[PDB]
Amino acid sequence: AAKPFWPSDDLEDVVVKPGAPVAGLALLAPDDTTGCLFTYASLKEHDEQDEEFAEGSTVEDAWLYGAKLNHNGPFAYATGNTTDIVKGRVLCWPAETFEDKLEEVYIFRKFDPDQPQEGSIRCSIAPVVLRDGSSTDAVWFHQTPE
Repeated sequence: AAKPFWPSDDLEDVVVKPGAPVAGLALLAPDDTTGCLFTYASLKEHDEQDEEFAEGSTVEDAWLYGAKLNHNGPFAYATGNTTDIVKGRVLCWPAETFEDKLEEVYIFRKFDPDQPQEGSIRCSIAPVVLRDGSSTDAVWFHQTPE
């Protein structure tokens, strides 16, 4: 100890206290009451079929227009082509629960990328189209060939 590492600032300004604001993704607005995840192809194995992850959701079919698969790796990416369609499932949770689910799957997908060559794995919000033709905003994961 001694003189080294003794703070020249006020001790009160330097001692860390419980309850600081923690980092997070926080993808929802303060308005949003629901959050949804769009899953597809082999990603459904975890997102839909893992009982402890998918628990508490509502789930229905949905289509993502303008996206297509990478040739390797499990992810799609956005092309903007009207007839490129990724069919999948949208899982929805109350907003507070969704924030935890989204972080959990974000960590799960990005811990050990199978094909780091096909780009970086990210997620964003896109409208997905439900059976009745209505749309709902959902988070989806993608790996853009760049």
